[PDB]
Amino acid sequence: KYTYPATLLCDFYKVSHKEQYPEGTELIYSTWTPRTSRVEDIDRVVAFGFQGFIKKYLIDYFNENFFKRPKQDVVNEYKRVIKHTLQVDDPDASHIESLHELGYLPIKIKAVKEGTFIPIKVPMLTIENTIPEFFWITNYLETLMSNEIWQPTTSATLAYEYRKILDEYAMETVGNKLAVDFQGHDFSMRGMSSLESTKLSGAGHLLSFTGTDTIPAILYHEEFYNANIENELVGSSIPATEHSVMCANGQDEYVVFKKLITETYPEGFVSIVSDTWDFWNVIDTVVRKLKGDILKRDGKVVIRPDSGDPVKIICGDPEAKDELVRKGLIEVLWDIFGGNVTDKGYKVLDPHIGAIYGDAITISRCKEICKKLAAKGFASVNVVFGIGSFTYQYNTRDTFGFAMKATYTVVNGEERQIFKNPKTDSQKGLVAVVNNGNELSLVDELDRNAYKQLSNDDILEDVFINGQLLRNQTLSEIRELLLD
Amino acid sequence: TKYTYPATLLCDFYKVSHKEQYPEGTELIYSTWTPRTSRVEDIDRVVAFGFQGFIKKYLIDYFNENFFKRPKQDVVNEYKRVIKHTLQVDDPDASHIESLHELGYLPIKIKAVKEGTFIPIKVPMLTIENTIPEFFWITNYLETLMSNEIWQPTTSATLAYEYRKILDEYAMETVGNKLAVDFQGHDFSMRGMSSLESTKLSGAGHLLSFTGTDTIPAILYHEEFYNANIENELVGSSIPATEHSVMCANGQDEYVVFKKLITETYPEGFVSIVSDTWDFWNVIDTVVRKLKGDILKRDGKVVIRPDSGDPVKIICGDPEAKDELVRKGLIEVLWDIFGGNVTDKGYKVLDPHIGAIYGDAITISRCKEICKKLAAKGFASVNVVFGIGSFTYQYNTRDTFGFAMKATYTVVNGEERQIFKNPSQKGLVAVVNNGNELSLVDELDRNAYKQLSNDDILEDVFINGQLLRNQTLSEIRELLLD
Ligand SMILES: NC(=O)c1cccnc1
Ligand SMILES: NC(=O)c1cccnc1
Repeated sequence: KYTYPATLLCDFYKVSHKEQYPEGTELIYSTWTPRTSRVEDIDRVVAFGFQGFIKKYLIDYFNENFFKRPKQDVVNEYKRVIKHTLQVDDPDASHIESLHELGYLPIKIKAVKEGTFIPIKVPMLTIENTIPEFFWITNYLETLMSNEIWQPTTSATLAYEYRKILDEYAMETVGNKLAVDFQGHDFSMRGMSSLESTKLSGAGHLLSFTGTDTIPAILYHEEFYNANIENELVGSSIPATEHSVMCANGQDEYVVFKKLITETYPEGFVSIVSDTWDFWNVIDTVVRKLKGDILKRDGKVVIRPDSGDPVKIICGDPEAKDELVRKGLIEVLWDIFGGNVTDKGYKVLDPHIGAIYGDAITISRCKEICKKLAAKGFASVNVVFGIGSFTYQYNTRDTFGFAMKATYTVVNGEERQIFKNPKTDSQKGLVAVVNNGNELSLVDELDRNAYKQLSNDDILEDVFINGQLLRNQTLSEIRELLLD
Repeated sequence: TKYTYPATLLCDFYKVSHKEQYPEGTELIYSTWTPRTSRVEDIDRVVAFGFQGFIKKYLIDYFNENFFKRPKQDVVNEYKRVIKHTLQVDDPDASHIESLHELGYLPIKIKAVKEGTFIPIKVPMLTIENTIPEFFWITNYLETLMSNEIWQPTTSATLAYEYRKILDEYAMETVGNKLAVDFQGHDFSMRGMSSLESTKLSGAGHLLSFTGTDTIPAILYHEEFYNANIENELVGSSIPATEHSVMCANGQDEYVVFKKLITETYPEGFVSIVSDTWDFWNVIDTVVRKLKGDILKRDGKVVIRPDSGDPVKIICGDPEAKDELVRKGLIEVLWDIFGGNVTDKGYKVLDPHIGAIYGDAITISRCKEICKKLAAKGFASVNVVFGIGSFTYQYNTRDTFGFAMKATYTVVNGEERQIFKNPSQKGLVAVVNNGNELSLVDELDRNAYKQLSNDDILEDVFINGQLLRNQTLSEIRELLLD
């Protein structure tokens, strides 16, 4: 098998930095901070992902690929890469040798509880070396950790933006939040940039919702967050057709739909994409004609449109003159099947029929759909939203301004602050995050004495020290912390 | 733990339900991978890259190690557990998983253009189908993961090439050769990639066009899947470089810090020093200027790395500034101190003992603008190395080049049929050399397709567990640039 050395998962210049530090550098202490927000109406992030990164890479990857292997092997892989990529005849690997001899990562990582709302410009995590000789290790890990933990948090925040909307309109139209868990459904896996990013993003999505088509995300929560699908609802989905299946089955859409709902899935949920040729014809002449069969099933038939303006398809096009197009999918389905009326006067479809829209959904479009459904007396729970790769893939580390910055060093016993301040266009010292009334706040410019003085109010907790994981959060606990 | 993600569950959930929804007697499903549109200006072709890595890693390595070599009962149970407790089925059917395991290999056929080829928008570049009728369902099942894994390596490879394109033309125009270009596009993006795997795929795409990179895992990726060997070829290269935290740790007497770095820590070779920790222009005026003799005595090159301000103005100058150094820009000021040479085209190139690199807020547009404005001042484009970061490589979707996996062809009870929605590609597809361009041919039945096979530039890459094409990084670089 091909091994990527655990000592070279970084930018190239991280390798060179060790010899550049001042003589007698004994400690380097770095923080992980979302420094700004580039999503409207989002001023906090949902901290998530540190545990998965620590378990997969700092514990498992370093043990299996570095510490349990012979010293000569890891030394040689490192030296080979350095020699042939940095043009060094005899690279120094004595620090690698010494780390391997130590047998564990002399590292202290602290972090806020995953599931916590962290304000912009407030640090969520810190890392430091626990043995002076390995000061260089802190800087070394900055790249990989950044590379790994901005995506799960980012997705976690974006998903929550949906949940917050879906909760509120639910409370506004129904009076309870029972349907919201399934109202946000992850459709994004094919549009994520890699399977690993698929796992991290979908795992973020699953903090707020249980509906997903991203199987590896459910299994990710099993792998790193102590979930078990046999004992708790981690994630769930329903049988659903796709355009190629509908096309293969042919244009006698009544026969195809009837076979799908009475023979292939006579009970339970089933989602049928209905726009392969003529969506409104399927609604008018197929779904209507199958009304008795749909009502006779012990389950739900979910109608899935996949083209047009999602807002206008779901809520209606006011300027369209065909009655079905002007009414919209939800109103036409109510006209066919009816349903129930909430205590606040909003219509909920008969539970034998339902709708889902999983193309071109955005946070703004989700809010608009809920608002326009309420404007005509339909409850928000009548639509399931399919959230795609536009939400979960199309971000950067800068979408929430994440950066890992060294804020504190100890050099020959002297405590020192680190910060840049370019004239061509910040955190200092040890940091702490304290609960001040309603919100969390950053305290910086702290020496070791002042940092210890504040230890009882700091909400960052010991997560990983010298190879030992000290905090092991479950998915249920994180969901509890997020949604109370 | 040794947690195993089942090889049969790397997909969208509804892929699992599609098998029973196909018509009776479905014997073949055939799908294509096409970039349908371009959302990047001046780009109407993509660099085909990624298929070999996905095929080796997942279709060969992953499936053999985690599915075919394991006990049949174990894979069956791992499938049933997930389906039962996530699709709320009491007794899931796994007889097809059992049949696949008994078969012992993936009964699929994948064709793809050679990696490194330029594929125009709306031209397919990969197809997949099943080779045994019973396993018609395999094609559809594999669509998610394949799409998950191959849009990013191509996108990066395409975006990287755009930089190369600009850097090539300007080199040809201001130097007369492209020798310096390989190191002019330098990948800085790893910390901003969404995952280590995405880091690897994107950096490999970048390394198709450039040799300069700070993303070590990308170099090693080309070793793992594209037969590269850093002992015998230059896959990726980088140089010693400082960062802001180290500059702060060394203190504000930047004369002594720089002197130590360039005469003691790295007395020879390349060394990149980021110089804007407190005052970039002061560093240029009083540190680099005072160190000119020391810099010129080195058998090597000191590279100056600014990291803040308008990149175009820092590198090429700010015409409206009153300070002479700010007005001139870094390249001209360095020229004033160190001098240099004139190329065959009449453009100035810095003395090889000094250099410049800029790796913050670089875009394709800014790289072109920097080259253009440097040329307008008489300075060759090779005076600047461009650090390309995550804004280029990460801030994309599969929709940036409109990638889609579309079933286009099926065989049901021996009847050939075309698959397409009209709420497009129909039938079997081929890509042929049509004068000077590549053209899509579709609406082909099997007979016409076989007739055209010798002209199709799509080639057999994977069949029934057999790797049929094994391209090297050097071959792909040769196809792309030559
Ligand atoms: N289940 C679905 O309808 C689905 C899933 C993923 C992507 N698109 C649609
Ligand atoms: N070598 C560098 O200066 C560098 C690399 C990656 C990211 N940022 C800076």
